[PDB]
Amino acid sequence: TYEWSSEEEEPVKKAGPVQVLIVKDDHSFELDETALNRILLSEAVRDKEVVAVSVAGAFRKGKSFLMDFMLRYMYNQESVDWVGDYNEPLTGFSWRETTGIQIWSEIFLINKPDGKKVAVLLMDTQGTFDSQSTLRDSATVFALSTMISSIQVYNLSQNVQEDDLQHLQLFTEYGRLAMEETFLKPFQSLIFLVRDWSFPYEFSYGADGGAKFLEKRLKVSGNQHEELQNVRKHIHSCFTNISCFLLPHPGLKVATNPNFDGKLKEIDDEFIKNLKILIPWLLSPESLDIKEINGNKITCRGLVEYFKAYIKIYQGEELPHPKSMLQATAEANNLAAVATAKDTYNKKMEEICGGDKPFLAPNDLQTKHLQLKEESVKLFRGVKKMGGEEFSRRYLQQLESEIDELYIQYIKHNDSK
Ligand SMILES: Nc1nc2c(ncn2[C@@H]2O[C@H](COP(=O)(O)OP(=O)(O)O)[C@@H](O)[C@H]2O)c(=O)[nH]1
Ligand SMILES: [Mg+2]
Repeated sequence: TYEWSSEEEEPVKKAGPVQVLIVKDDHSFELDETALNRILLSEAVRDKEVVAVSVAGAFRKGKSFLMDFMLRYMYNQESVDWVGDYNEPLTGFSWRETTGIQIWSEIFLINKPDGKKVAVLLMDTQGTFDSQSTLRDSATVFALSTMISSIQVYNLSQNVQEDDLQHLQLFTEYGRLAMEETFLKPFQSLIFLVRDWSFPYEFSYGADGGAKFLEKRLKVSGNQHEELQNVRKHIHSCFTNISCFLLPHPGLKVATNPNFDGKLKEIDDEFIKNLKILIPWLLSPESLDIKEINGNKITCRGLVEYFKAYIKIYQGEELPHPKSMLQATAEANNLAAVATAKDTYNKKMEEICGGDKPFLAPNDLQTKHLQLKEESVKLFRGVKKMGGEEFSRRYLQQLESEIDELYIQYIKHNDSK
């Protein structure tokens, strides 16, 4: 979908959400690999370390409203009035579904304070999120988004309830297994966003009140027991960062109205004030947490391998075993190393004999190929990979065989000139 600009005196492609995880009507789960590759394997982002921002929680609790303002920020980080004009209707940016995961088609490229340009990915994860519902659709889409995310924004209404915390059991024992095998915490940031907070006199709006409130909800106490003692004891060994932000109610007009579409000044003022703090608190350059596993920052190319590894175990009749989750993580970590190594081979061959570049003598083509293949083998060998050397051996063999396939296609192409 293109659209006219005249700001650029030109047509421009229209960014929008893209369905990547799909819960079908028979309750089967499909990953749209094609759609995912189109977004994450493009030349501008493929090699960039990725920040995967997920917003997840129950239907109809303001996830798409909040992501509208996330888009406002990401598109106007330079301006200090990124939020828009108050006597203006909320123009410009809109997300809006069924159970699944959508991603914003445009990957944002941001400079971290130290100067590294990273890629920011935005995800919206929806389901019923009712723990008494007897079907696993919402749990699996929530587990998957969390496994993919480096910032998971858990969007809740009014409180953190025991049943909200029970969903974190999906990653409890995995996080310990992962912990014990990599000697590092498996996840980066978890954020409890409490909407419609009504008790600012007890815990103030925003991050500081949020911290104290969460600390008191997360107390272990034998009145919970029932493995919510457990989840509370283990959540910190899963996540590098855990925090909580309390947000006022937006006012009647916003609540009672699907797509309220009015002047920003009609929204409740305290809510707008805290929303303007929330978004940069989540998404500013210093705040962006790069996806990371086994001490390796993950790229847009690499992240695709985590998508593919996880869908394998989240499909089927039931949720996966915790050891299967860890197996899937180790498999993606090795395949990400394969993709990186294969990529640098591919780019360097492309420079030597792709395009209209002149014919190459076959012996010289071969000698250049062997040198580049061996460089990528050493590159792959040097990556700190999960699973141990026997586990990784089969992935080295896959890299060698995929590089060979590339070389054959270059021979074929070089034979046409
Ligand atoms: N009570 C309440 N309603 C909200 C909030 N933010 C947005 N809404 C409204 O709730 C309705 C559904 O919101 P939506 O973003 O589509 O929810 P989603 O299904 O989680 O994405 C819309 O009319 C919004 O205007 C909030 O913080 N609190
Ligand atoms: Mg939504």
